Amino acid sequence: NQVRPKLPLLKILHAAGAQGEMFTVKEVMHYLGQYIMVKQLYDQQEQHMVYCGGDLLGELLGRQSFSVKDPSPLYDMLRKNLVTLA
Ligand SMILES: COc1ncc(-c2nc3c(n2C(C)C)[C@H](c2ccc(Cl)cc2)N([C@@H](C)c2cccc(Cl)c2)C3=O)c(OC)n1
Repeated sequence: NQVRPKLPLLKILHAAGAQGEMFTVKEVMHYLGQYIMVKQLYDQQEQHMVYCGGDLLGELLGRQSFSVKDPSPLYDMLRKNLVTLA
């Protein structure tokens, strides 16, 4: 249940304070949330929206925006960008 993130995602996690390069999925989600907070990508007035266009996160998602009410695009990105070790 350890995952290794592809390099661009790893860079994002480190930017949010993560250390090392092996993580649990729980850790990955924690640090991604923290990244969104530190980079000010959330909408303060519409707190379901993340505006990730023009950030590396948007590049990974292939999106300008996503809603936390629909985790599908984020989870699809994570499936593609995480390597699960035995
Ligand atoms: C002050 O404004 C404000 N404050 C807080 C939020 C917010 N809300 C949720 C979260 N945060 C922050 C930690 C980013 C986390 C979360 C974690 C990782 C990602 Cl990559 C995206 C969201 N999260 C979990 C519970 C989560 C779990 C599964 C899927 C998703 Cl998309 C999000 C929410 O719901 C917010 O969102 C727009 N806006």
